[PDB]
Amino acid sequence: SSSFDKGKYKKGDDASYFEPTGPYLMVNVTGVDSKGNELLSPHYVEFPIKPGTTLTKEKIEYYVEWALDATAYKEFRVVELDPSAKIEVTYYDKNKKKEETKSFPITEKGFVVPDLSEHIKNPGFNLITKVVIEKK
Repeated sequence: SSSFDKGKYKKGDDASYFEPTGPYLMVNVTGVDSKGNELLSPHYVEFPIKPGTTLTKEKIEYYVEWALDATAYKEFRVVELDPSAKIEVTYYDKNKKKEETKSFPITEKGFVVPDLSEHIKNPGFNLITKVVIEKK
């Protein structure tokens, strides 16, 4: 209908925390009414990371839209999408760097997905955008 048909599945690979396990790239939305009354929870679609895609507003806007549409796409139209989209990459190296939810926003024509520094195995790139959904 609108709010998925998997529900926080992330393909099976639920690498929450506990040591450097393995990376992921989790593509959904914080789909709210307008303010923050969550119609649908994210974390149902997830792809294994392959750096190359242009990590910018252009390919964040429609990218998350295609992910949720590849689950529902029945009652979904969108009033508006927020320009200040965000990526909450969380890197769980319990050795040196440690859990840091780096909630960087976005730029129009910034940059491609960068390399994972040195002191980390498992970045948790959370491609999650707050949007104002129209449920048709």
